[PDB]
Amino acid sequence: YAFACPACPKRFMRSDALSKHIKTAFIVVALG
Repeated sequence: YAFACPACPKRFMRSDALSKHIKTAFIVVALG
């Protein structure tokens, strides 16, 4: 399927290790 199989691959974590804080500067929509 395509709605849980992935979720958090080893490729996304890359664009995720700089899009949960650098995309802002706080704790509300940064981390998650």
